Amino acid sequence: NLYFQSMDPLLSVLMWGVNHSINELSHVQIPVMLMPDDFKAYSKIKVDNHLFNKENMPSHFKFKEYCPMVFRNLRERFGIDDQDFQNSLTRSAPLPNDRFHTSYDKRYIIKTITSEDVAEMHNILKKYHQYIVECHGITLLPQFLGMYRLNVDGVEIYVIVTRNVFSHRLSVYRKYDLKGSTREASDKEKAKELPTLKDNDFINEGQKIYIDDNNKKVFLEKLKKDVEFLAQLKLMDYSLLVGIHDVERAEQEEPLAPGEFDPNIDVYGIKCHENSPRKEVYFMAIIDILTHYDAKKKAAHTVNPEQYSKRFLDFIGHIL
Ligand SMILES: CN(C)C/C=C/C(=O)Nc1ccc(C(=O)Nc2cccc(Nc3cc(-c4c[nH]c5ccccc45)ncn3)c2)cc1
Repeated sequence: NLYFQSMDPLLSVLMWGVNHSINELSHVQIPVMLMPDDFKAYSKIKVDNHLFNKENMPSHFKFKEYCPMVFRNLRERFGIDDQDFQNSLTRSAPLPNDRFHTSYDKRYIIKTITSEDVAEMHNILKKYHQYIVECHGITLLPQFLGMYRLNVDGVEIYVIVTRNVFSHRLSVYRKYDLKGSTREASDKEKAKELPTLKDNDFINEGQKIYIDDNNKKVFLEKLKKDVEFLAQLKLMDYSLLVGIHDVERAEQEEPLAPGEFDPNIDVYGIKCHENSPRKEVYFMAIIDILTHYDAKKKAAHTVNPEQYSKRFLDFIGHIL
């Protein structure tokens, strides 16, 4: 009984479009392998309703899905069933962060991107897909799950969907955006309830990350491979997003058990080691890897990707 209602018409078009894409794909054979043409494909749909469903949906809108075979294969390699994906994005409206949304069940992130971001996604997409194949989906890179263009009421936006780095169930009381460039959160920024700390806050507030030698060695090797892939694509300015769940604070502040998570859903979680001074769960992965060339060149009004990756790896290596 979904109607795709929301106060925001763009969200309705997004919900209707994801519903439509996934149902369309159920009428398209799963190929043995992706072929080059699948990486320049799209589907466009233009809808003009007259005096029909005039309360749930805008009457005039356009929905375009980029490379739908590829994003279907990607979801599959990331362990995501299309019907579940469909349910997560349509059973109830995505929630704003208060320009990014989460699905109502907190599984996926929905971000508005620019058209140069869409062009850069297409430039790295074959290489990205091959890398996901070769690492069997085990990576700290963002998991790109679908990419769309929406048009309603004379407004056009591009959006991309990725897996949430944070738990869909375990709450996060402290997050950092770490780069190795330094980077301090504003006084305004620390006024929020859920501020995004940065490199210098991580150091100055004495933050420790209590994971055992094995988990740390496994994470750093994954990180080094992922960041070397980014350096070859000449990408930079990405961050490590670090979310900390405090078990004891989650309990005092309100069928899986205390501090436990499903590593098949919250794929970035790492438990603290048995002798940590505080019971904690960490969620860590790489975010925001696209260049944003023109957005940043009009923002102004040097470090290369090789250098960037090495500062990055050295900083993360030092704080784990
Ligand atoms: C306890 N009490 C409150 C009751 C609980 C209520 C409750 O359950 N609500 C709730 C819970 C969790 C949240 C939440 O999880 N918030 C959050 C905040 C910052 C970052 C991220 N993750 C991200 C970001 C990006 C990302 C960055 N930049 C990008 C550029 C392009 C593409 C993607 C990206 N990617 C992947 N994960 C998630 C929101 C609401």
